[PDB]
Amino acid sequence: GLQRFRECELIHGRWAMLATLGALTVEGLTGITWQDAGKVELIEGSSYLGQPLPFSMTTLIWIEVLVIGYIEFQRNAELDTEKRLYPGGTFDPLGLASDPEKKPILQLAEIKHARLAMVGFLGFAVQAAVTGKGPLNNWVTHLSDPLHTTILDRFL
Ligand code: CHL
Ligand code: CHL
Ligand code: CLA
Ligand code: CLA
Ligand code: CLA
Ligand code: CLA
Ligand code: CLA
Ligand SMILES: CC(/C=C/C=C(C)/C=C/[C@@]12O[C@]1(C)C[C@@H](O)CC2(C)C)=C\C=C\C=C(C)\C=C\C=C(C)\C=C\[C@@]12O[C@]1(C)C[C@@H](O)CC2(C)C
Ligand SMILES: CC(=C/C=C/C(C)=C/C=C/C=C(C)/C=C/C=C(\C)C=C=C1C(C)(C)C[C@H](O)C[C@@]1(C)O)/C=C/[C@@]12O[C@]1(C)C[C@@H](O)CC2(C)C
Ligand SMILES: CC1=C[C@H](O)CC(C)(C)[C@H]1/C=C/C(C)=C/C=C/C(C)=C/C=C/C=C(C)/C=C/C=C(C)/C=C/C1=C(C)C[C@H](O)CC1(C)C
Ligand SMILES: O=P(O)(O)OC[C@H](O)CO
Repeated sequence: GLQRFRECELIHGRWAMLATLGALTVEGLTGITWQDAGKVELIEGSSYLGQPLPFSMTTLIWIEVLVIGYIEFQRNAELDTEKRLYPGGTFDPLGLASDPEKKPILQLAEIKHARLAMVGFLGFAVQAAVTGKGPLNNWVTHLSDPLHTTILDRFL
């Protein structure tokens, strides 16, 4: 459908925004890449910024399935098509998007950032399969030497 696509788009976009930022922050602070994060979290303890966290891989997913499930449902429990995209309310404490004249601008920025992130995460992904290294690394690598770190060195 259509309206549904407007949801699909913004939703994936909001995830893609947190993800990308997330992938970079973890590599920049713990040295662990986003692709390995799963394995090292499973093999070594559950942790965040080095510190250890009790939860096992098991009680870990139970909590996820139950907690994201519950919320994904509550969200789906509303067909006011215009809130299925801009729920507002508790989701807008500061009330930045309260004023109707500002709304369109803010929504334009949000959709651009969201489309941008998705694109970038797509990159993040392909860049992992191809280089076996993290995004933050490829980036500081291409910067250290712009000419000899392109994707042409692969074929050449
Ligand atoms: C019951 C608890 C509940 C909680 C904890 C969450 C939590 C979350 N939701 Mg969900 N939701 C919840 C209820 C509902 N959601 C939605 C509709 C949405 C939408 C449409 C979206 C989310 C998204 C998200 C995330 C982003 C929050 C943010 O934007 O930062 C700013 C805000 C804060 C730091 C405060 C945290 C929120 C919390 C206290 C909300 C509790 C809601 C209620 C009081 C009930 C509804 C009445 C409201 C409108 C007054 C976050 C994981 C987004 C997502 O999935 O990202 C990809 C997204 O796009 N939720 C509806 C209405 C249809 C709900 C109804 O009960
Ligand atoms: C939502 C998106 C999501 C995505 C795109 C990935 C992507 C990835 N995970 Mg991952 N995960 C995701 C969510 C989660 N993961 C994990 C736990 C793990 C672990 C423990 C490991 C990965 C690994 C991997 C990688 C290899 C998959 C493969 O085919 O190699 C072949 C397969 C494997 C090596 C075994 C891993 C199976 C894996 C795909 C996990 C299944 C998780 C689920 C999506 C389901 C649970 C939650 C429900 C609520 C959605 C890849 C980078 C592995 C990695 O680090 O290697 C590079 C790894 O060791 N993930 C949890 C649990 C809390 C998740 C929750 O949603
Ligand atoms: C899709 C979103 C997403 C997802 C699924 C994950 C998933 C994961 N992350 Mg990532 N991460 C994200 C977003 C996400 N992250 C973002 C947006 C950031 C930036 C702050 C990070 C930063 C981050 C770090 C630094 C680390 C992880 C780690 C982890 C692992 C779990 C630990 C945990 O949940 O502790 C539960 C959560 C917490 C203890 C609370 C986090 C604090 C919140 C509330 C942040 C508020 C941010 C604020 C201070 C910054 C604003 C700046 C602005 C003014 C400029 C797991 C692989 C750890 C790992 O070892 O991975 C391998 C790890 O060390 N992530
Ligand atoms: C645990 C329970 C749970 C529950 C109750 C729901 C329920 C819902 N979600 Mg949610 N979601 C969850 C967890 C959950 N989600 C988690 C943990 C995430 C990851 C952050 C998401 C991310 C998410 C997104 C991004 C979207 C939804 C959407 C939806 C709705 C439709 C589901 C569907 O039919 O697609 C089932 C379909 C598939 C599994 C097909 C896969 C998609 C393909 C084309 C892409 C292949 C790419 C690849 C990178 C995927 C990852 C694989 C990986 C394991 C390696 C529904 C309200 C959709 C929505 O709101 O629609 C308008 C939507 O767009 N959810
Ligand atoms: C959308 C933003 C984006 C950005 C900022 C980057 C940035 C980078 N990529 Mg890349 N990448 C992207 C998307 C992106 N990628 C996507 C969607 C894919 C899949 C087709 C890939 C696949 C890819 C591979 C397989 C490799 C890189 C690599 C690199 C780095 C070096 C130069 C190179 O050869 O790129 C080649 C670029 C492409 C195939 C990208 C296609 C689309 C771009 C040109 C359009 C976006 C415009 C952009 C220039 C500016 C907007 C960004 C904004 C932040 C300013 C550099 C850090 C290399 C690396 O990691 O080495 C250090 C590498 O080997 N990229
Ligand atoms: C920069 C991209 C961006 C932008 C411009 C917007 C713009 C808009 N959004 Mg979002 N939104 C985004 C990303 C973005 N959003 C992401 C990633 C999520 C997922 C958390 C959402 C989820 C979301 C919901 C659910 C709602 C909105 C709403 C709104 C409106 C009001 C608030 C505002 O103006 O903030 C403008 C942006 C900024 C000032 C930048 C923020 C600086 C932050 C704190 C730094 C990074 C944080 C990080 C490290 C981790 C936090 C994660 C989390 C789980 C809380 C406006 C149309 C509300 C609406 O439509 O109400 C009327 C609403 O209810 N959006
Ligand atoms: C290279 C140049 C370039 C240029 C010029 C711009 C310019 C702009 N970008 Mg883009 N962008 C670029 C490249 C560029 N970008 C690239 C390559 C990317 C990477 C993919 C992006 C990604 C991007 C994102 C992700 C975002 C932008 C946004 C914006 C806008 C800034 C804020 C705004 O809209 O005003 C806001 C308005 C006001 C302060 C005033 C109110 C409105 C008035 C009435 C109209 C304005 C004109 C008026 C005064 C003049 C006519 C009067 C006449 C009757 C006499 C701006 C139009 C942002 C946006 O769209 O947010 C809104 C945003 O979030 N850009
Ligand atoms: C949601 C998304 C990514 C989400 C990622 C998440 C949650 C990641 C989570 C984690 O990583 C962290 C943070 C930390 C790690 O340690 C662990 C995990 C758990 C792995 C990507 C979407 C990515 C979405 C993409 C790339 C979408 C591309 C769409 C295209 C090209 C559309 C094209 C067209 O629509 C036009 C423009 C016009 C038309 O005429 C027709 C067509 C042709 C259809
Ligand atoms: C994707 C995501 C989702 C979080 C969801 C949460 C927190 C849901 C809570 C969801 C919470 C829910 C539903 C709570 C429900 C509580 C209720 C009913 C309890 C109660 C009651 C009442 C009211 C009856 C009243 C009675 O008098 C008392 C009592 C006590 O009995 C988080 C991602 C990240 O954390 C990572 C992974 C890594 C980080 O770096 C960054 C970010 C991005 C932040
Ligand atoms: C709602 C509300 C409410 C109330 O009222 C108020 C408030 C609080 C204000 C609000 C909130 C908000 C928020 C939270 C937000 C967030 C955001 C984000 C995160 C973004 C991102 C965003 C993001 C984005 C764009 C991104 C992008 C990305 C990209 C391009 C990338 C690229 C790349 C790649 C590929 C690769 C290589 O290697 C390198 C690089 C270069 C790295
Ligand atoms: O679409 P933006 O946000 O990249 O802006 C493009 C400029 O308007 C071109 O003049």
